[PDB]
Amino acid sequence: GKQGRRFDAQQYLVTSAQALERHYSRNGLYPASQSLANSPYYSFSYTPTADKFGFSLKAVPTNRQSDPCGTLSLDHKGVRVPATNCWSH
Repeated sequence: GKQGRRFDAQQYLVTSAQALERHYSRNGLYPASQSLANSPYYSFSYTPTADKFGFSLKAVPTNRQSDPCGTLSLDHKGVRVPATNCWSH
């Protein structure tokens, strides 16, 4: 259901963040881009900071995904948004 799909999206943000840290560990910086796979339920994006020392990963629900947590995000510090009531990963 929609809750399961939210958690699926969260899991994908996490493995995406893990890949970004592997890049960071080799290069000392985050990459200019990251290929992400969208679904009928979420659109995923990667936004590095201008200095490439930070990033924001987001999962934006489509109209087909009527979930009360809305857009989910995860940054380079592990901060998960919404901060409460939403994340289980």
